[PDB]
Amino acid sequence: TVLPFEAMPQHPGNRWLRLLQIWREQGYEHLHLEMHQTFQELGPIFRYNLGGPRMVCVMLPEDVEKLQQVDSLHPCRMILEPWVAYRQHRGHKCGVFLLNGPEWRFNRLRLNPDVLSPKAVQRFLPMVDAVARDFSQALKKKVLQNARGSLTLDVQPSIFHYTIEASNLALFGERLGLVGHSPSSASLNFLHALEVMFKSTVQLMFMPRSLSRWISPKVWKEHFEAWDCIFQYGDNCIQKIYQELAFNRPQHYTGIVAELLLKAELSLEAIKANSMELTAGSVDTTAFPLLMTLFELARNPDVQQILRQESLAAAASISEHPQKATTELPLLRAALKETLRLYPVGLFLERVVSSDLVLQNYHIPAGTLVQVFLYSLGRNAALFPRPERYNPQRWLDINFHHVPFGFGMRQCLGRRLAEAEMLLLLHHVLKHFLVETLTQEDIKMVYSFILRPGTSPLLTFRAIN
Ligand code: HEM
Ligand SMILES: CCC(=O)N[C@@H]1CCCc2c(-c3ccc(Cl)c(F)c3)cncc21
Repeated sequence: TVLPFEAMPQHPGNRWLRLLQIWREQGYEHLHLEMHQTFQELGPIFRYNLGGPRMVCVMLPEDVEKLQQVDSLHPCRMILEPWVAYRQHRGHKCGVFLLNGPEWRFNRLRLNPDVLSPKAVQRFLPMVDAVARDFSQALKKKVLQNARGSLTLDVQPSIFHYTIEASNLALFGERLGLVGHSPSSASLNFLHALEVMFKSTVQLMFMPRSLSRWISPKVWKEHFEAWDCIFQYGDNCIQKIYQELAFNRPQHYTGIVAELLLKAELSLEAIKANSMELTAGSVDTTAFPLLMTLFELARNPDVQQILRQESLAAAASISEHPQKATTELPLLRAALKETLRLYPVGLFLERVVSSDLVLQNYHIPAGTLVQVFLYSLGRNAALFPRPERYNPQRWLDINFHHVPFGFGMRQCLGRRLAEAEMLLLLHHVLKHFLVETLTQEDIKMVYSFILRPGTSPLLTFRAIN
């Protein structure tokens, strides 16, 4: 028994007043909380009144399963008009994140062997380990200068400079010297450019180019100015590596981008495009869940202890061969799966379905936008018993339950790189320090394309020596 599409519960809010409030509020900060509240009132499935196109919202893994079967050769995501507009204007190609169809497949297949593949992970993992080591060592130096052998600080700036340092070394094979040193003007500008880029995305996301072009021209100006800065930073990296490789082909591994340039399977302008997305992509996406794991470990000392015991046992083997960290730290990997469950990076998994399907016994026609709301999915007390409870052990009992990086062929390209940056930092921090905090109040998240914390709590790093 299958019900028609219009039989599905509808969102009570209308598209026009929705447009008007973003113009008034300069963004959609609360979106995650608003959508979560809607699911509690209308059920695990509802249709959004987009006024013509079909838009469906889901929050169940059983829906994610069915959504993967309809993926096809070319899984299609909604076109992100503000980002694409910048590429067209400046004459740049689109990377694997913004592409669709056969153009996406060509790029993706030529990127997987050097960005995501296990053989590639074995090569960039020891590089990331060196950065992660330097972070803990630099921290230990400042901790031992205090009488109590502890340092209480806002970790957010330092963690952000780690994700910049670790990503640049993994991608380009260049140490920027940000870990253990004062932040560079160039890095601070890049971070702010990203901050502004995401802010302006939300404002321009919901309305057509036609409307936004005269209603919000200064939002458009602000968005492009932010991208001009992001692109300036990324192009500087690409110009350095291209000149270095033009004069000498190295025998040893010197980063992800180096491998892509040497293989030359993709055009320079496509390597430039994809490398830009990997450079800008890896900063905020890796740092925010790293910061949230640190907070949740500071909150749950009992959980921390188990993870510390695991990391101190596997310390000797990871010191000799860093690539072991993946296989020898199941609890820490499960702690990361837990952090991403409670605190997702984005909010929606998008799919513009290629053929008809049945979701929650409702008919879903072809060309329907299906959005998987990750914030709500992580909170279902039937699938994730005690959902408010930060318990990594839950992942070792168990399927489409864990899906923060997505699914199928379109599933996150940086997934393995992000995992390595997170694992290795936490491993070295747990080895030498005890994280603590008096802030036991949950941090309020802010929707600015990337679901980011509104507060950065004070964390005490106490040395074990
Ligand atoms: C650790 C947190 C991260 C999460 C949760 C995450 C999650 C996601 C999700 C859900 C997708 C799309 C999956 C889909 O639609 O099927 C995705 C795509 C992508 N991510 Fe991330 N990501 C993370 C880190 C990274 C990092 C560090 C980078 C930069 C290297 C990155 C680069 C990308 C790219 C290029 C894509 C596009 C994949 C494609 O269209 O083929 N991500 N990410
Ligand atoms: C629902 C999960 C999700 O999409 N998270 C976030 C959304 C914000 C951007 C993003 C990226 C990404 C960020 C910036 C650029 Cl330039 C890019 F090219 C890709 C990669 N990976 C995850 C995510």
